[PDB]
Amino acid sequence: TLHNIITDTENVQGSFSKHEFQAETKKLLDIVARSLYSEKEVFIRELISNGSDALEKLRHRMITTAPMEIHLQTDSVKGTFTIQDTGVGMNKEDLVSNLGTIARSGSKAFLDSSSIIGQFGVGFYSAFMVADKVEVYSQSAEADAPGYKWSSDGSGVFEVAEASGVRQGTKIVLHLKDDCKEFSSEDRVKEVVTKYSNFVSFPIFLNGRRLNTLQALWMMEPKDISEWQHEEFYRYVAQAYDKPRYTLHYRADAPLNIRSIFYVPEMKPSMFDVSRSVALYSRKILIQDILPKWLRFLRGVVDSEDIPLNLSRELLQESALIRKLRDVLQQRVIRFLLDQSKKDPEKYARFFEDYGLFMREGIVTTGEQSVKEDIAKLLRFESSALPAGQQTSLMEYSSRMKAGTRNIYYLCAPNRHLAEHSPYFEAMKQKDMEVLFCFEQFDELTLLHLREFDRKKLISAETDIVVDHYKEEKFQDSKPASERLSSEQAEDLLAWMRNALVQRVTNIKVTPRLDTHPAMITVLEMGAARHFLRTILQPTLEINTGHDLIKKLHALKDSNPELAQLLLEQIYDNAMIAAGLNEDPRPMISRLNQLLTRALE
Amino acid sequence: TLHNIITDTENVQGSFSKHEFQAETKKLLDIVARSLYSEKEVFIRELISNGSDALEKLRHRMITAGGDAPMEIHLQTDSVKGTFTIQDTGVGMNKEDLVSNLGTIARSGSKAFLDALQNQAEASSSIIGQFGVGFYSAFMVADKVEVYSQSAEAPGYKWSSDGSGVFEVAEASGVRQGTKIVLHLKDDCKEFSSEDRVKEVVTKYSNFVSFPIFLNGRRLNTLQALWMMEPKDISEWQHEEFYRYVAQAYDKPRYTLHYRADAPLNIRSIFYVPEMKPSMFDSSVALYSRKILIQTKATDILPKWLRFLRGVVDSEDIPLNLSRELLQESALIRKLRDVLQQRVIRFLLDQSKKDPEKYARFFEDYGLFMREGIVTTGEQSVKEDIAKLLRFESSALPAGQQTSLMEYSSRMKAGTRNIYYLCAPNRHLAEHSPYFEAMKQKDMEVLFCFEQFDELTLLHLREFDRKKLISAERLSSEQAEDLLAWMRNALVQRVTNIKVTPLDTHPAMITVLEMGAARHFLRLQPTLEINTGHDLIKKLHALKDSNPELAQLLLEQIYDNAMIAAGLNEDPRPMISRLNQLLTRALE
Ligand SMILES: Nc1ncnc2c1ncn2[C@@H]1O[C@H](COP(=O)(O)OP(=O)(O)O)[C@@H](O)[C@H]1O
Ligand SMILES: Nc1ncnc2c1ncn2[C@@H]1O[C@H](COP(=O)(O)OP(=O)(O)O)[C@@H](O)[C@H]1O
Repeated sequence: TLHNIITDTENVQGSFSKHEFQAETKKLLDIVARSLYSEKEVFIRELISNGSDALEKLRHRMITTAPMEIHLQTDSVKGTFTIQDTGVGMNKEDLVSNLGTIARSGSKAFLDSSSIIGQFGVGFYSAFMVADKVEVYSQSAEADAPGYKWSSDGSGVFEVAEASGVRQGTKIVLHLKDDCKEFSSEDRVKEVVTKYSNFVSFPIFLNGRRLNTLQALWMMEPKDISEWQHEEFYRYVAQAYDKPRYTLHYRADAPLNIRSIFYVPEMKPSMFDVSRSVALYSRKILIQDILPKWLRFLRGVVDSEDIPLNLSRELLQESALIRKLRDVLQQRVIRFLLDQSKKDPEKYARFFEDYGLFMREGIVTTGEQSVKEDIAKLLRFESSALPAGQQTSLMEYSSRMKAGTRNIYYLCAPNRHLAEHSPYFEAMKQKDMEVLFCFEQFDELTLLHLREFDRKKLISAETDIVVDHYKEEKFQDSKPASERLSSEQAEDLLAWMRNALVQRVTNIKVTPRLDTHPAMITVLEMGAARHFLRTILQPTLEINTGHDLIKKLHALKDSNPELAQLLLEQIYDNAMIAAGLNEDPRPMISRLNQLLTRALE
Repeated sequence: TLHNIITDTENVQGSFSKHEFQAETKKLLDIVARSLYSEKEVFIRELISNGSDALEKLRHRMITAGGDAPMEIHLQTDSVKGTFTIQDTGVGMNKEDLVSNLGTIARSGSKAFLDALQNQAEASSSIIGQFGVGFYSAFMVADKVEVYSQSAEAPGYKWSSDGSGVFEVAEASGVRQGTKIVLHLKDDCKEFSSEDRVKEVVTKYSNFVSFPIFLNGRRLNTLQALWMMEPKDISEWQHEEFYRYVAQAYDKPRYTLHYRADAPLNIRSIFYVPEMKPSMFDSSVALYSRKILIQTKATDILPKWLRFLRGVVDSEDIPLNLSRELLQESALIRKLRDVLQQRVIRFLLDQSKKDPEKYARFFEDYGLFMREGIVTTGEQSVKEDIAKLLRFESSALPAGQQTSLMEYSSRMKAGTRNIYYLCAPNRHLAEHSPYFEAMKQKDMEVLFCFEQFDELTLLHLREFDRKKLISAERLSSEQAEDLLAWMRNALVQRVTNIKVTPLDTHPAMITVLEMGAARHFLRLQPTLEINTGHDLIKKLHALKDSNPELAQLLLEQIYDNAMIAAGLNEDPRPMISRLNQLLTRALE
């Protein structure tokens, strides 16, 4: 039933020769020269980092004064790019060993702490991506020491000749290939520097003008950072013009090394961009997610020494590692935002109004219940048990629940007045249960997807009203029996209503649970029905036979049957609208206007 | 104010010593084994590609040599010994080729094979190898690697290594024709001795390899690379299944474009538009090369506004990064993106002609991508290309039915200059804008733009057909004034202007002077026009002194009813309790 050819059959005959791996060096030069990096411009990053390492080796050994800097020059007329550092330089033996041997890194034999970038022994060859000729002039300290010129066309061979007039350090001239002349442009070179080499530890000069390198804030001690320094750094990393309303400066060492800053912009998010975020670093140079999708409103920077880098310094090398980093950051950001709620609830209300949509998206799109509930801790509602305007949370609702209660009741309505006076809340007031009031458009969807919180099932007031019909409906009316239609009158009214609304409602019943309102529409899965109307069901019309409008309808059906029918139709429509289950309300206006005149004689 | 230290001061004195570039072979094995790829699992992709190439070389030998011999790649896991084994029945390797091909970094037997083929030999486009390093990915995951190989000529051989500097070679019996590679997995890579883990990697990268792949005796890669076949020989059901696979979807493609071409690059591609519609509560076009996955999410081959497309792009000659997971920057790849943009745009315009019904549903669903594209590009010729897909409503024909900018440019007074538009919430608010009647005197036809972001789409557009887009932004004589003057006093906050106009069935309506101030009343300056013949307004005139409580309930309702008729209030829940009062008081 199976097809296999792999069998343990092989056996060694006789002896074995030992061999050493070799290398096809001409082809290796070519691989590094056109196949290693996806973007040609990174030769600038590679040569600058070598210059920084040379300056580090000099700074380290001179403890044990001279200037320590990196100079760039563009000559568009001669088509050349030049970088010179004032670092340790190289002697002749160093030039042929380090530049001559691919994968040889002097900067790795240097130990035996943390400023060095070099390791792979290949970065220098990236110049041959953009140059058909490379000259190096280098001068060691002290040491012997003559000056040397190293020269190569990049494919095969190089030459080393003694030289005079070589300044302490190293100068590299690239005679640019004809299709790489952009790198003889000052603006072009400047933009590559600030992209990749913007936090280098030594001054960089481009054509005699010093460049505005920055401090790597994320690596520094958090209360050595003023608010003003965060405003400026935020504007740089977010390329923004405003300022951050929150700043989270997050360092960790276990389980992962993490050095990170996150900002929430003062600006409200663009709605065009929400439907249309953080830079990743190591050793202060860039890597080409890190955050769950719902936290993409965050700006800032993340740096982690546990992210291994591929040879090219643009791929990150362990995806499960990245899910772990993502999950650590997500929990830390949730903890931060909860803390902001405690510190300053009014400012958090503003933040929740501007960014809450991201919390809702996060809850709806996660599959992990514990993650859903963690994000849900950020949500804010009002409550029937609190004064109007006062914001509360799911956890505060949980803590007020009596020892016996098993469910969290909520009511979705456009504003505080409507929830407080909803027919659905009037029905719930008969019970002894707090009711969360939720005013935002996608609140109900969110709670439906959340489903439970702290092992307590979420139940909307509308749903709960229907489930009571199938329990011991032990509810008493708000007006005494004198003030309601008699049973004979109700049943006569209901039989008339069923005939007049025959192809619209599944059933029509009297309810003891309304006071202000004449009627309500009920649907077991009310929240799902509201959402499904996102461009016919089994709705029940429940009537308050103590309401003056219902009592009048019962009279109109015999005193003016046609006026009663227009009125019945409008009561149904009003209840549908109150239920949030109404289609386009415009065609109702004619009947209402026709009803209004007829009612007003 | 300058400070530059770069000066022409060096002069060569002495002679040249000429040297050859070399390589530090041990550290290079470490790099090419561990620091190349973004995932350890790629070693399976690499060894399967090598096996495929071995099989392709054997098939090519048999055109002239005509040997036989099943052509298969077999994988075997062993979770007790912690090993992963791959065996192919291809050309194998004699002792010379083992030492040369395995023993030398960057040495590629398959590249030399390719370089010696006739131009149009079928194997020229199927051989994956190139860089000479892929095999070393085994040492990412393996403490020890053993290769048993038998060539198709004349003795079997065993190549062995721990990855550090050196390897051994010995004669071996009894090796089957071809090559068997045994990986002794590192402890922290034991997962690749799990059958289910290996299956995941095979399907991820190697699902379309041209030769049957078996795992522990059972066949895997059952999918065929539709994008390589003749567009005619593919039926609609095959596209539906391939779409569902490649997009990880459960619906159907509403549109299918199967595009093949040969310059600027060899391209074999299928693009699909889903039938279902995106929501904020939530793949991409994959890039392939020679039937191997390069990127599940192809980055730079399509403009970002075409990211709603799903499907596959395969190129035999696209310049690949050493990792085989990225493209090198390339004028050819920039030119391909421009080519694909034009091709897709043309396919969509054709669909609009073949089926305006279908295309209208499509624009409703995906027009945000067309608008985003016109906004975010910086080339005017492209903006007018994407704009050919835009649809709007127009004054010149009724609701629901749509027209293109080319259709508008068609019907214009002989020698008309500008294209005229008005971005508004809806048709009713547009037909009553103080700025619409003015242009109903000049250039009669004006485009009505109800959609979100229509405004900045046309502003960022700025010029289509080299023509400029530009916006623009009964009852007695005076017993009506008695009622009209009484009205502002009871609505001092909301409306400001309350006129009187001839409406028929409606007592009042709402009009707005600027759709900019009305479009974000919906996230106000309303005018309340009134017909004095309506029986609710002659009624309102009466009760204001009769039943003044009833007369304001009636007033709020006429206002709210008018706001609903104008689409400025679409959720009337706040009125309902009051309306119920009005109704209860009107009925006595
Ligand atoms: N500007 C420089 N000044 C001094 N030494 C340098 C310079 N650039 C390169 N080197 C030496 O040459 C070596 C080879 O560099 P490279 O091939 O780029 O690999 P890596 O940067 O990983 O060391 C470096 O390790 C360093 O020892
Ligand atoms: N399974 C195999 N059967 C026969 N030859 C192989 C096999 N695997 C590798 N080779 C040979 O060894 C060479 C080196 O393989 P590799 O280092 O992966 O580089 P590439 O595939 O880019 O050539 C290949 O070109 C091919 O000649």
